[PDB]
Order: sequence, then C-alpha cells, then structure tokens
Amino acid sequence: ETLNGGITDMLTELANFEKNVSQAIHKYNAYRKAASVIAKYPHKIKSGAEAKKLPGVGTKIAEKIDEFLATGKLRKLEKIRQDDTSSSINFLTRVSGIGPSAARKFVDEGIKTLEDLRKNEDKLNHHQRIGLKYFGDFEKRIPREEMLQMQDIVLNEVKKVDSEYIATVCGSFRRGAESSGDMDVLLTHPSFTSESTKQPKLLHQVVEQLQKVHFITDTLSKGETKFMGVCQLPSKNDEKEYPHRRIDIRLIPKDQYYCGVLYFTGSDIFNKNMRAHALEKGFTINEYTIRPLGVTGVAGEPLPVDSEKDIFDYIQWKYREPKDRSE
DNA sequence: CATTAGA
DNA sequence: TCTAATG
Ligand SMILES: [Cs+]
Ligand SMILES: [Cs+]
Repeated sequence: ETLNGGITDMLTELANFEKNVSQAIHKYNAYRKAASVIAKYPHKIKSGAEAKKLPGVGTKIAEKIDEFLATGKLRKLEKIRQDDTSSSINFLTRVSGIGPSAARKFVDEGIKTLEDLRKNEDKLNHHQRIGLKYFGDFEKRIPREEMLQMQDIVLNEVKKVDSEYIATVCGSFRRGAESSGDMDVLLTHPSFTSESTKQPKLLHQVVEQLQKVHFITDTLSKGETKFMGVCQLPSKNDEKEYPHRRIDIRLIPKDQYYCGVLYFTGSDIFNKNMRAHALEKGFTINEYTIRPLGVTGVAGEPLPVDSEKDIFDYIQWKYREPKDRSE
C-alpha cells in the first residue's frame, strides 16, 4: 500500500504504456500481474533479486526494479514520458469515442492535437464528434448540488410517461458522494423481466420523453436496453448555462433490479466484501441474481428479490444504508 | 463482460 | 462478421 509504492507505480506506468502506445498485450499483461504480486508482498523490496523470487517476476522486470531502486528513476520511463508520439496517444485517448486503436491511427495520420481533430471532423464518427464537441464539459466533475437537480427531472418525466416505472440513480451519487463523473439511471418496469420478451419501447419511451423536454441533447448510442447520451440542466434566467453531462440509462427486467441496483451502487469493495460473505453464508451474488450454493461444488436457483433488503436478509447481514456502503 | 456502432 | 469503445 506504500512500502511497495514506487514499484507498483512505475510498474503500472510500464504496463499502461505497452498496452496503448504499443500493442504488447502480453508485456502489458506481464507488468500487471507483477505489479499485482509485488503489491501484496509484505516487506520492502530491497533489490531485484528479492522481487525476483516472486511469481511473474522475471529477469526483465527485476532488472527494472533495481534501476528504480538504485536511482530514483528509470530511463525507459523517462524516455516514454518524453516521447511525443506516445504522449499524443495518451492525450487523444481522453476524447470520448477514442480508444487506443483509434488514437494510433489518428496519430499515424498526423492528428495529434485538439485542433488537429477539429480540422478533420470528417475522419471522426458520431461518438467521437460529440466527445470532441464536449471535451471540456466531459472532463468536468458533476456537483451533487447538480445531480440532485438532474435526478429531479429524471424521475419526473419517468413518472409522467408511465407511473409503473422505477428509476434509481445508482453510483457514488447513490452513496453520498460530493460529486460525480456522470449520471447513471437504472431502469425497470414490471411488465419487463427475465422471460417477458422485451418491450424496447419501455426504454424508447423514456428517452423520447427526456428529449422532448430538452434534458437529453445528444445520443452517443441507443440500443434496446441501454441508452448512452448527453444532458443539460436548463440554463436558468441567463448568465449561467450548464455544462454538457454524460448520462446513461438502462433497461432491466423488474426481476433483477435490486441486485443490479446493489451492485452498481458499490463501492467496488463493499461489493466484493458483501459478495465474499454471501459465499460463507451459502450464496452467490452477481449483478443479476443470488443463488444458493450446493455443496457438490456449485449450484443455481435464483432467489426472489423485492428489495435491497432481501439480498441482505438472505446472507443474514446488516442492512447498510447506501451512505455507508463505502466498504 | 455485455451491449452498441460500424464498416 | 469482427472489432472497437463504454461501463
Ligand atoms: Cs519467479
Ligand atoms: Cs476515451
């Protein structure tokens, strides 16, 4: 957590680079298990050789630990950190729509900067266009003050259209968070579950609603169960307009909400931990259900969930307010 | 780890 | 179809 710091940090810096700037899935994958294992290790690595006794720790990596341990740096790291091409990719990658694959290409073409991208809006697809458009806004954090604002409108129309709907804004927002990166609405309806062969409309309906009023302003992607877009709070009586905000809505069979909701609510750890516990408690938790474990090794048979509660009661725990689902 | 765009 | 990108 801190004794092994520099190492894991450098190591991850190393991994991340193979993956993006190069296409070295493997070397990349390498650096990471290593960085993984060196991280669990309970003592201060004092030398390569020492680390070297680790799994995943080979000669290549080890050699690296030395240099780092020896001098407070690493050339390869100082070399890459410098490298304009590699920088470029690092950068282009921020644009929403742009991944590594695209970034390399863009680069290869000569598009390295923000403006470069403008000059060639043509080479970009819709997503990347939008992302390009809202580069600033996209990067900006969402104040809870605002999330509340948004959550308000969202449950409003949801209700308007159909009153049989159920929305929940999941995420760190759900969990108290002073701010968030984007909004996440989990959606369901009774008329939709496991078998009941869809009703795409159910998603459609709402999307349209939220648009009709000017809340949604772009569409990054719209499927039959997972809308992914951009939104904006009605810029008031002027002098202050609201930044463009990423929003995502998703349809879910009423019969898998709560686990879904639980799950997306986090945190990553609260989850893992609650999850780990259900195991002992003779259960299995995953984003969609909760199955009782059978001794043979495994088992199935989803247990009926009507609320966050059921899942809890199940593994016989303390209902944890989302506020304190921190871990 | 599954859904959506796209070409 | 496969392959990229989000989450
Ligand atoms: Cs080893
Ligand atoms: Cs990106």
